[PDB]
Amino acid sequence: GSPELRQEHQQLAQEFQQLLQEIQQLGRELLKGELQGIKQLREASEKARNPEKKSVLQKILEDEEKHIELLETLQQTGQEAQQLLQELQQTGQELWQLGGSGGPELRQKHQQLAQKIQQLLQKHQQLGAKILEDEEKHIELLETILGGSGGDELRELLKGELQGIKQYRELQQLGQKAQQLVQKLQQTGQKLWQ
Repeated sequence: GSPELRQEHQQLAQEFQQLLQEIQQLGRELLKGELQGIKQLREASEKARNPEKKSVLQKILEDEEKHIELLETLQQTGQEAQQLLQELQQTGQELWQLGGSGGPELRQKHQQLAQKIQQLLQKHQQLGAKILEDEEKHIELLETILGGSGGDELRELLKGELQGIKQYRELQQLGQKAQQLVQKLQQTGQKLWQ
């Protein structure tokens, strides 16, 4: 348990804390965008005359209703990761300051917390990945019905879906980074608290 290994590990914990905060902020921005989208989608649907267009907007609406539930779950998984990370950093602060009473139980608790965050980040990544595949399909479907009666509202929809997909792709990239960081947090923690 070198001092350099302690510094690397605890720094990784702080990098991971900051990354999870940036992921959680992005998640809140995506939910705001989903809620705005579904307003503009429910309107344009009721404003659609062509059944070829009403059909497409209705399929998208059903997916957006599911996306709100999936995003609630995604954000909650992120919040749970943030709570366990607070508890992990606490456990490590105790391990560094204690001796004797404050040994195996706490060392195990540290590695248990790291493993649970690793599981939560996999759930969080999978939820985001499923929503993204849907948004790709929505851009393709909106592109097919572009131009006509409601072309103004359809334009404003496609534009929100294009800004939204960039944010979902960013969330998945940041999640890839977070998974790599928590793998390294776990492995350095094992080396320290073995």
